[PDB]
Amino acid sequence: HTYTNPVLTGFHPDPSIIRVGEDYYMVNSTFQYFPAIVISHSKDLVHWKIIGHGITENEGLDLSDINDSHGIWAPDISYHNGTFYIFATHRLNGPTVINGRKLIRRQIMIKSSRPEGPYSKPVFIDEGSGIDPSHFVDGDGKHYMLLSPACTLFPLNEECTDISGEPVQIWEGTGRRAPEGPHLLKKDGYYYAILAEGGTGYSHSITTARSTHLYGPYEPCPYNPILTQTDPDAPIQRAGHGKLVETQNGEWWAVYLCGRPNQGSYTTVGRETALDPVEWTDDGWFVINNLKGPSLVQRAPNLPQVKWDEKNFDDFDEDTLGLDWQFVRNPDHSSWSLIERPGYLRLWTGDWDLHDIRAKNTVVRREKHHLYSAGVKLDFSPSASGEQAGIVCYYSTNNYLKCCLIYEEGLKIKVVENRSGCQKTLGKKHAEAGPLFLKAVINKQKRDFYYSYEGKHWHHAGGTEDASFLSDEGSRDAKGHTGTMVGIFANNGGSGRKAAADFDWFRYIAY
Amino acid sequence: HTYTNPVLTGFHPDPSIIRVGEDYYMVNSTFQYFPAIVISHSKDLVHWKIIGHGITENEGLDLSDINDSHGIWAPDISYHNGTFYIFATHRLNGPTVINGRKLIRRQIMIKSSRPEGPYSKPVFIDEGSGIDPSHFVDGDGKHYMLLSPACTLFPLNEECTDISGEPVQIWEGTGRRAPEGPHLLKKDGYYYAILAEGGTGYSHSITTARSTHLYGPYEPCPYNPILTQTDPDAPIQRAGHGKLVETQNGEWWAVYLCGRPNQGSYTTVGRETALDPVEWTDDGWFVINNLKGPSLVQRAPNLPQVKWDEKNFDDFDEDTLGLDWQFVRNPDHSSWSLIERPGYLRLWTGDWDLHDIRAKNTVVRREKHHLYSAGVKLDFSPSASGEQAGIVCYYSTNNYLKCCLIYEEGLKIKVVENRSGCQKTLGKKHAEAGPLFLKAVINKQKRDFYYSYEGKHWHHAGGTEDASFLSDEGSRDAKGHTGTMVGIFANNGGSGRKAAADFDWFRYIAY
Ligand SMILES: [Ca+2]
Ligand SMILES: [Ca+2]
Repeated sequence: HTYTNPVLTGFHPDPSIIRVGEDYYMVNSTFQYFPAIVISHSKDLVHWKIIGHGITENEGLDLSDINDSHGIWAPDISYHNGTFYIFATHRLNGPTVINGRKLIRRQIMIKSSRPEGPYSKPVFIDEGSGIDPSHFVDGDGKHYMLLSPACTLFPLNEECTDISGEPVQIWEGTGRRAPEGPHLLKKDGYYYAILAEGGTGYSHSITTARSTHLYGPYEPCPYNPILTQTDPDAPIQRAGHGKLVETQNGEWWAVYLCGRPNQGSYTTVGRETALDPVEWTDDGWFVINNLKGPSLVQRAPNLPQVKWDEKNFDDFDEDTLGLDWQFVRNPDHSSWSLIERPGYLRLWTGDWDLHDIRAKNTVVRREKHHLYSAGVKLDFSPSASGEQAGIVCYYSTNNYLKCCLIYEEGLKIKVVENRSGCQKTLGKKHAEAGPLFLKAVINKQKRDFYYSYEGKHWHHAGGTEDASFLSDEGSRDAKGHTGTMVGIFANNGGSGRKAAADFDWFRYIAY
Repeated sequence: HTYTNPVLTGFHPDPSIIRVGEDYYMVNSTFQYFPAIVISHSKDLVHWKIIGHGITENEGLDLSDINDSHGIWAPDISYHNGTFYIFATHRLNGPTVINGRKLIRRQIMIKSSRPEGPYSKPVFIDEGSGIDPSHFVDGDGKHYMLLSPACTLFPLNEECTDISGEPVQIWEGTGRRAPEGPHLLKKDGYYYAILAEGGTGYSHSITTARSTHLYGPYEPCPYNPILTQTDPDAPIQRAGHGKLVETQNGEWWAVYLCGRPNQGSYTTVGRETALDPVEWTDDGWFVINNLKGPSLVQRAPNLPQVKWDEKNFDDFDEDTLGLDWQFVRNPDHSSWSLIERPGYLRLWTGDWDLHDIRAKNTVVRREKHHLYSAGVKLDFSPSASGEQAGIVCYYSTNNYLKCCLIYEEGLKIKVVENRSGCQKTLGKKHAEAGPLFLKAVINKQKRDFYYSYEGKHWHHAGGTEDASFLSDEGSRDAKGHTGTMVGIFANNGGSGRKAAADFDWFRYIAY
């Protein structure tokens, strides 16, 4: 067959991939979202499903105070001698001292005998000089950590628990700001160093070097940049941060991150993971997509195609929270449940609105399309001012768009946008009592909400004609590194009473 | 379970129903659409599927010159002694003479041993004094035809081939304009006459009478009207034109026609078929829904629920045209094919645009939602000015909204509305060559079109913020008796060349 990029749509930055046997595994940055480090599985490199996460509170890292687009980012997954290694960076809210150590970020090492975990408790490697750690072992079994700026090589104990001395930069890069995303690869004696250069913005690219020996000297590639988007009209932009993988059939493919401009320079869905083949030259270099840049349509890998259960309808009947959901920061396990009313996902109304960092139990899944629908059946009965629950299209504390059943001098269905820190009520209609149907209709940059009492007749509650603020660039946040999510929420305002909001099902329709 | 009205959504006026054993069959008017008289099947009175039609050109009636909302309307289906009888009215374009007979409409009688046909060739009964013919047999096996005004009883030969004399009005009605849709029913000695009164507009209602003897006198019902919509804010309006049916379990239900106002007094989808129970009183009358009017949510019939293959995706792989499609008037079998490229529905570009009555091979299915998506993959290569093919949201020759790939100084994707006879180009964008993806996005009264080259990245071609003209009332046609359809088309303009437009699939998504 053929496939269309990106293969893993939705909020999926900083891809990293390994092949073990017939299986392929991917990790993506998650920032303030919990659980941390989303782990995905594929058999054909085209169709991916989420299979778990790296840090799941059993190994207790806490994000309840982490700022937007801070926290766990840029993971690398690797496999050596029956152990899966995930190295990642925890970006701090700001300068923080840990052992006479002015640090703004820390490296994390978790490991497990299985790709989906449970991984070990995060071991910190407090080397705050760079970002995008990647794991590399050499033919002699010595473990190394690559960090930015460019390729700085860190030896590791066996162990991978701490640096065993001497940092050294094996490749400086070409030029261009933010030489990062370092990756090494040993192929036929040579050591291939991979970089991301130009910044994660629209000048993003992939540049590589090569050396006979691990510690250099490395010569630049004559095809640099081996991957970039030079066509500003192409629907896929900001291509970079790649990693190579070789299939069981001898093919070579590269996953990388990319953005889909949504009617302008707005990556509403966030950075996604794209796919493209790797072709080897006769002078010992590799190139992505024959230097043609990101492909829109592409010959699919020579692997048996395996498509997954999308799980776009969640009836909340299984005892386990489905792996496509994410919590904004750590859950409040006292105020959410799938067991207090089986068949329903119960959210007790928290004490904080979505614009606060302390809001809890916002449950959201990724938007994978610019044209989609999101629906919910809700059993909710707000009794006092401020008590509310419903659907939200969420980017960050300063940028969301919510629709909720609320008590505000009687039952009301209310549409509220938070646009770059500015709250505005887009609509408010009288609400009758009883189970309620809410539908979020997303049409490119136009997004509206509809309420219903039987799922058959819909009424417009309110909407916006400009949802550009639900994007990386439109959010105007100091760091727009995530992506817009759609999901459910509940808070009291307001009146610190625990009112139960029972969501019978969630429904996602790409139309 | 429960169900929500209308049960048979989309263009389905003048319902008529019979039970035979465990099966239930419905017929609806089709006007200028071919084939004529859409026959539907249900096992639970809630879920219906189209199983065929009454007049399929093998019994040759021709609609190529019939005007909008003229032609075959108001069918009645009945079952006596192993024969299914469909009586219907053919409304003519205007006064026409047939045997020294100034007639504007004619009654039609077809019959078959099977509900889906093939039925006999239409036998005309040229009694142009009324509308809405219904078939009634008495305990003595004598066949009768009921016609408007009100209940006028016509005896029939055995035979049902012609009136056997003496017309007589058994019930005059109550009052209110257009007393029509006559129906008789014999239940415990009594003869129950059913009427539709108030006009098919918003004063529509169901009124009944009763007599000890077939020819009267009939006494009015003290609960009249037994069914109407008096709440102008209810999402279901214009309720009337009903018929009764009794289940195998002894329950009684009534199907009737109704409209769904779509943000105002606009029945965009056309009149549909609704369902509601019938309750019997102790003074020998029956009432629909306990005189509570059309129900939004209702207890479902005491029948095993059987839901059908929706067939919302048509890959055009089967050799037979799916029964959910309709032709605007008679097909041009020389210029359409499922066999000239199997897997594709081929439409050769006709010589006439959709605004002409002579346009042929417009293939459309019913809109069943105010929020839906309609997509098409198209292989088309227009070479000269005017050659075009794509998606159309179609109501009538004066009211449609089309989106097509067209040659107009190069390949262009064009959006054109016909609004009450006024053509306007809503958008025009340069088109690249090759297979094309078109998507019609319908959001209440806002409707837009998107084109794509790989199905992954969509671009806005054009749209309207006011599609009220795609309705019965908004169309401003002298008769708005149908409903908006979505489908495919192709014409040369234009340059009378047969350019092949190959539609690989059609996709309907209620979001
Ligand atoms: Ca459930
Ligand atoms: Ca096909």
